[PDB]
Amino acid sequence: LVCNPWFEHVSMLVIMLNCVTLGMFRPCEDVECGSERCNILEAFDAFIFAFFAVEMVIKMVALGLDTWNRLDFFIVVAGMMEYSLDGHNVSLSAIRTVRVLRPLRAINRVPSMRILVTLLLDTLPMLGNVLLLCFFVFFIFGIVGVQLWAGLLRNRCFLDSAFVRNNNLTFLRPYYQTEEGEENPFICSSRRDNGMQKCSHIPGRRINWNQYYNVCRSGDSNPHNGAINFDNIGYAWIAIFQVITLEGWVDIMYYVMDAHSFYNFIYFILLIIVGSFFMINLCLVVIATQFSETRIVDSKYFSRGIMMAILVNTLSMGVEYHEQPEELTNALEISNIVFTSMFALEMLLKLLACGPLGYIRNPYNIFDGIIVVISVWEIVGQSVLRTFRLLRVLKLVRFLPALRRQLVVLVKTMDNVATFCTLLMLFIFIFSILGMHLFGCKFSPDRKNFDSLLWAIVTVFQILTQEDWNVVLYNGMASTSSWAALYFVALMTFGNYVLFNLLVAILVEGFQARFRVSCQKVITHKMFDHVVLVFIFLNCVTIALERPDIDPGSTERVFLSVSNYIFTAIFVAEMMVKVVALGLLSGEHAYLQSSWNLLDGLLVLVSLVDIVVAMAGAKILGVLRVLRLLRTLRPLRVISRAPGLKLVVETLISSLRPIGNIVLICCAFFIIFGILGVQLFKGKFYYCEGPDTRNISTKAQCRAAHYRWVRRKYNFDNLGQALMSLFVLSSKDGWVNIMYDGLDAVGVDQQPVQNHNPWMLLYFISFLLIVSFFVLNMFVGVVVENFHKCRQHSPTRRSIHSLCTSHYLDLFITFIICVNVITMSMEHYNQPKSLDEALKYCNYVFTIVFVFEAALKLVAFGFRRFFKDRWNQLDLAIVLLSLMGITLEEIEMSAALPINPTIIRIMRVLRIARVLKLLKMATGMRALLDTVVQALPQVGNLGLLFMLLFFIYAALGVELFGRLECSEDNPCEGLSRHATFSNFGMAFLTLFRVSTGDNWNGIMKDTLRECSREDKHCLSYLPALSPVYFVTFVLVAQFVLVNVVVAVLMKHLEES
Ligand SMILES: CCCCCCCCCCCCCCC(=O)OC[C@H](COP(=O)(O)OCCN)OC(=O)CCCCCCCCCCCCCC
Ligand SMILES: CC(C)CCC[C@@H](C)[C@H]1CC[C@H]2[C@@H]3CC=C4C[C@@H](OC(=O)CCC(=O)O)CC[C@]4(C)[C@H]3CC[C@]12C
Ligand SMILES: CC(C)CCC[C@@H](C)[C@H]1CC[C@H]2[C@@H]3CC=C4C[C@@H](OC(=O)CCC(=O)O)CC[C@]4(C)[C@H]3CC[C@]12C
Ligand SMILES: CC(C)CCC[C@@H](C)[C@H]1CC[C@H]2[C@@H]3CC=C4C[C@@H](OC(=O)CCC(=O)O)CC[C@]4(C)[C@H]3CC[C@]12C
Ligand SMILES: CC(C)CCC[C@@H](C)[C@H]1CC[C@H]2[C@@H]3CC=C4C[C@@H](OC(=O)CCC(=O)O)CC[C@]4(C)[C@H]3CC[C@]12C
Ligand SMILES: CC1(C)C[C@@H](CN2CCC(F)(CNC(=O)c3cc(Cl)cc(Cl)c3)CC2)CCO1
Ligand SMILES: [Ca+2]
Repeated sequence: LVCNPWFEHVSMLVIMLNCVTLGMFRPCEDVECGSERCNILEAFDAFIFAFFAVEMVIKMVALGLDTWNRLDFFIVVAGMMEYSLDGHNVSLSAIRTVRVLRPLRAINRVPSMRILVTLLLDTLPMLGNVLLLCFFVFFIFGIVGVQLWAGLLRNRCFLDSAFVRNNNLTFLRPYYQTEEGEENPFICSSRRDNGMQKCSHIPGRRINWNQYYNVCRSGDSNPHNGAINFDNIGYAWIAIFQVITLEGWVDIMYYVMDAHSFYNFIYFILLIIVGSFFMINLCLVVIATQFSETRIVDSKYFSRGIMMAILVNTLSMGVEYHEQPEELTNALEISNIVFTSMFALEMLLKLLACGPLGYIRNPYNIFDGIIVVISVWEIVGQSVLRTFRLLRVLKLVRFLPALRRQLVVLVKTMDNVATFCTLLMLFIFIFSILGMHLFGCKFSPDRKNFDSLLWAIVTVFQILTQEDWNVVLYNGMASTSSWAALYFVALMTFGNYVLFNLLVAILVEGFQARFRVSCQKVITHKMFDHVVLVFIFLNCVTIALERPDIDPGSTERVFLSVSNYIFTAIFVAEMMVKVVALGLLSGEHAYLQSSWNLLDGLLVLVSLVDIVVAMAGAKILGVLRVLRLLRTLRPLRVISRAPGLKLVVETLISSLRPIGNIVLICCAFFIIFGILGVQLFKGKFYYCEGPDTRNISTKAQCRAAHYRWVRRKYNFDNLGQALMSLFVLSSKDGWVNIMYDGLDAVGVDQQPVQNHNPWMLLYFISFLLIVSFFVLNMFVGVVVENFHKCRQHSPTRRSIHSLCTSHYLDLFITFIICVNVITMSMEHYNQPKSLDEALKYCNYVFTIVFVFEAALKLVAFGFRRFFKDRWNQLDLAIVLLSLMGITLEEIEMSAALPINPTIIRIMRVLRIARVLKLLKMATGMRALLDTVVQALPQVGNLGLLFMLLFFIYAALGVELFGRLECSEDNPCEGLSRHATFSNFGMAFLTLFRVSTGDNWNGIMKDTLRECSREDKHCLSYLPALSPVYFVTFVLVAQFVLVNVVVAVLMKHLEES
């Protein structure tokens, strides 16, 4: 019975059968239970429970009263409750949700999965230190947010009560709401605040009703059907968690910038650094560390000739585009006819030399033979085989030993990744059917729905890639309850911050296992570099003051122009003195013998050319524009003057060498999938734009209805457009909307139809999985190489003294603060007056208790001894600080009111410093933080290079996208009043959003759209420079952040 191993196979067979039974559930066709298909299924479910209820009885009898056995018991008891409770209509369907745990039974049956899970479960206990840091981040930022912005997102511009009453009119809506309704609320700034958006910024009517919306008072709903708000700690954590995932964090920021103050970007800039970057990556570091702790034919010319033939044929395949001329199509087919014949000629020649048996011996020779038959088949069969022509690129593996070796390493990586992938599909499947039960037919139908297994699996994969996962959250919260946020918190936590970081650990562990003399003296002078470095810094200020809105006749413009001449002359002399002392190139130690000196040569050379063009009253405007762009690279001279920056830059360029092959393989997949996308999707990315297009089906009907026939910004018309779209897909920002366009594509001059071809999910989901795999071997490649580099390198006082030294006092304080932590989370918007008094009294008790602690501490140790320890100093600061906060509160109560209310609010917010006491107790957390501190010298310079990169691009963006405008005639999708390149200050903030990758594809869209005919000073080739601007910044920015993570990882490993 139980001894025989085949019994387990029988149990496994039933398990797989139970999984398919769950996957056939239809959310809102089986709830009625009136169909015959449901009737057979429920019987089929009942039969399966009988087996498992039977089996558990046999096993219990055989073995009597193993964690997995306990889980199996829990499923039986829970389902028995569901089964036995039948006949009671009170929450019968709700009890039906526990059956989603049945597939977990498969973990124990598969030995490989059981081992991996067991290893995973033994790594969790050491993640508590990271969890405590998560509590500090959420709790500190969760109360500061509530204290500042509690109830400020309800604000709306209302009509005056006297106005409506006296004039006896009630046709107007009570408060301004744009015609989209509550989906895009207009949040105003209260009179006592200084938010950016005021009720006087309301656009006029388009005699005027809008001008009478001139009262900003609290409304009756928060943004997104109440989902986004800070009215209490519960709703503040939903907002903070969404910011940590870097999805829609700007939208939350803009809401409080419009209502409270522009300087709220400080709150979100710190959160994205402390929480989104360091906290969410310290999880990766801890897991990875802990896992490690647990005759003519053979001629060279012939091979080169064949290699060239394949390469040229591949290039030809990528020259197709929409509206292709007929002659070009004919030429390509003739080219295909020739190339396949050439391979056929090679196919025959090799057969003769080695014979039929000899040719079969070579494995690559077998693959080539498979290609010739299909190539000839296509001609003789004269379109599905056309898509198979892309396989010819695989022939190049024969002649690339470096890539051939690399591909072998990646292929062998699948043996270790196979077990994990099986664990990810089970994880997704359980959450897919769980979602169906909760959000079944409740999303009234949105494309991101849980109405069926196919579209429930896709919506769970989309959430885990963090693309519009908040849009689903709002629908989930509104439909069922605000507590539905727990579904997304668990799905995003166990999936991205546990399972994904386990995959990286699997890979890492697998791999791991006379005048000239004067010049010579002046340049060699110690302070020469620092003197020059000061001039460069002053030159950065001049660059950062440039902006489009500078009036040419103003004094600022002349000042900027004059300084440019001064700095140009200064740096010419500095270059001139160096060359005289060292010589241009003739000498061995000549000036141009080092790249850094060469870099300064070009920067000086372009400056001289700029002067000449400026000297020239001629048609040279185009040249002046290019020069203005290259004059933003001047800050690059800082690297050679700072030894710390020079070393790190040379280190990053070194890290690119080990992963060079993977990059080349990654760039080869972009072209392969880019060419494939063009063939499938060229010319099909057009749609009819208008208020109502349910009738439109073709281009002509769109013109007849006086609507506009437009094209998607990200399409696959040609390999140029296909590569730009694939990069956006790979970045996982806006990747869903490109998928929707592919599914809806119908044909040339045809209106797309929703979910026309669901089979295209394979093209897009496959790309996002393959690319994520490569970009995971780049991170591992950097880590492994770094590890290689690192290895090679009085009686009344005595009782008081006993108490203070005793741990009793410390643990008592930890209890009081934990109570204070609870009390501080009691506050919410519009709390009852009784609560205000109760919380005020609770503050009194804490104040005196802390005061006694300081008094006892002073007596036990003495004034000089007590002040020595830094912890005691921290106590004194808060106790002194706490007294100041309470003192002002009582004066505010008192008749005198000289205290500005901002002071009282700031004091209340700053009283959260009491939580810092607990940091003393958490020895484990402190040691984790010490790891980052030990890594600061390496991470400090990488932060300097991050800011230098920001400065160059922030100043460059202003030059490029400075004059782009947003208007109802030319609407913008990513830019707004908050995200603009108008000046250096705003371009700096916009680039921070781009680095986080929040709707950065929307910003690029706004630069690709054609300018208005009437508008002037519009750069004709801007759509060509924009993709280069955003691609290079995204890749350069992400490479630096990866190295910061590797730097901390190494310090952790070498400390344990
Ligand atoms: C340490 C934190 C780390 C994880 C944080 C991740 C995000 C957690 C979000 C989960 C909680 C979701 C509930 C949010 C909430 O407050 O709303 C519930 C309720 C409103 O929903 P009704 O459908 O009842 O609407 C009633 C309309 N009149 O809000 C309330 O009115 C009070 C709910 C309790 C307040 C929150 C206290 C507990 C803390 C949050 C719970 C999650 C803990 C996360 C570990
Ligand atoms: C460690 C902490 C998180 C646990 C203990 C804190 C709770 C006891 C606090 C946190 C937030 C408080 C809530 C914040 C807001 C509200 C809504 C308020 O008004 C409503 O019920 C209307 C809600 C709506 O309209 O959305 C009633 C009190 C209540 C439930 C508060 C009751 C006390 C709560 C649950
Ligand atoms: C990268 C390797 C593997 C293959 C080489 C790719 C090229 C064949 C691609 C890259 C850029 C592509 C071009 C990008 C843009 C255009 C413009 C497009 O429209 C026009 O010619 C504009 C006409 C006008 O403006 O009046 C026609 C296709 C073409 C030439 C594309 C043809 C195919 C090109 C040359
Ligand atoms: C180390 C480097 C980066 C130098 C330090 C940065 C400064 C040069 C930046 C940061 C803040 C910037 C300022 C932020 C805000 C404004 C207002 C803004 O004014 C307008 O565009 C006009 C407004 C109006 O007319 O109402 C743009 C210029 C200015 C002074 C910016 C000029 C450049 C400043 C001083
Ligand atoms: C291989 C992976 C890592 C991506 C690398 C970056 C690409 C996404 C970039 C590099 C060059 C870019 C192309 C450079 C120039 C053009 C021409 C541009 O068309 C025009 O010039 C029309 C505007 C005009 O009239 O000036 C359309 C975008 C495109 C194909 C760009 C698309 C995005 C490209 C392929
Ligand atoms: C390795 C890197 C370059 C990426 C960084 C990972 N980092 C945090 C988790 C994150 F990947 C979210 N996870 C997904 O998006 C995801 C995507 C796929 Cl295809 C499947 C699934 Cl299950 C999840 C976002 C970025 C970690 C250190 O640096
Ligand atoms: Ca996004």
